[PDB]
Amino acid sequence: GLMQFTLPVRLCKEIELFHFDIGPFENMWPGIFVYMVHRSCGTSCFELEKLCRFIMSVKKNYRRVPYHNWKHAVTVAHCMYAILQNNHTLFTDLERKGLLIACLCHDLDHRGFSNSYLQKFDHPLAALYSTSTMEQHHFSQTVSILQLEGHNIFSTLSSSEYEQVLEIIRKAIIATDLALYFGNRKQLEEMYQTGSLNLNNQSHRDRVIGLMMTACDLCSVTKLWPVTKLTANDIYAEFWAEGDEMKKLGIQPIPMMDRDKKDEVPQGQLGFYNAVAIPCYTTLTQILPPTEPLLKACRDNLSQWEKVIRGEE
Ligand SMILES: Cn1c(=O)n(C)c2cc(NC(=O)CN(c3cccc4ccccc34)S(C)(=O)=O)ccc21
Ligand SMILES: [Mg+2]
Ligand SMILES: [Zn+2]
Repeated sequence: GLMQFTLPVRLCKEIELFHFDIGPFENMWPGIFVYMVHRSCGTSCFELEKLCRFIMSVKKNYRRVPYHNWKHAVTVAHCMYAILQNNHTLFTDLERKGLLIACLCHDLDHRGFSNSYLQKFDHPLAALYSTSTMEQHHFSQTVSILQLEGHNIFSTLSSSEYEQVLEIIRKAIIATDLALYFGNRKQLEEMYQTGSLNLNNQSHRDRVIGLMMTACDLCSVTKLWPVTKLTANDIYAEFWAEGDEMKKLGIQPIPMMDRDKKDEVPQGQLGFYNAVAIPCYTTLTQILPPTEPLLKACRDNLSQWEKVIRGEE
């Protein structure tokens, strides 16, 4: 009950900032996550013993892929931690509990391939789930781990509170399917501009939580340039392997995934920043003004990719 997690001074200060990097020491990431739950939620949200057993079963079920790994899970949870702490009074007790868990679990048992590669491979998961294939799998794995003995971190909630939080987690994890992001942000745009955005409309909250999840999931584009640049190598290492596996099926992959077209990467980044990331953090900053540092950092990194193209690095 009286057992706080405390971090070293540099981490204690830097963890509050959006651009915080969780660092290369794997063994500190569980402590970082717990620290965040305790300040985001309270020392009493979760029985520590159950939380710790949950965190380690979740860690065990992330695979050793270059990008979609345990480190990505904790990075995405940290961004959500920053958004929740800069928007203290906007979110329910259940939402604060559910969203940090949703983020930690959002890519459970990812294999480093897109939904598209499962569909063309004809992977069994693509028969079981026709859309948001990996994301429905991630939620399924979350429910599995919650049902291991000693792993029910929500055991003290009522029957209806438990169903509310598992429903927040399901919507939150489905929303990380970027195919769904485009329409979700367009609707949030229209709603904000016509002035119909109402945070007491559950269907509006759902949409706003969906955009937060896209924002946290993409948060590698909002780090200081050297973090963003080095993470892009991990991302492209998965993409090029997928490209390779497409060619193995007799399918020319999109250039973003073709390792023979590495030259085209910097222009592809611009595309991605302009088509996906900037629109995402723009709309998020309109709905949640204190999340502006994410937009500013995203713009700084767009400018750094422009410099890569212009030969200036
Ligand atoms: C930090 N960071 C970064 O620098 N890049 C390039 C990043 C890409 C993603 N994530 C995807 O690029 C996902 N994909 C998509 C791309 C475009 C439209 C899609 C539309 C629908 C679905 C999927 C789309 S993909 C190629 O097909 O796997 C996440 C983080 C990134
Ligand atoms: Mg995912
Ligand atoms: Zn992810």
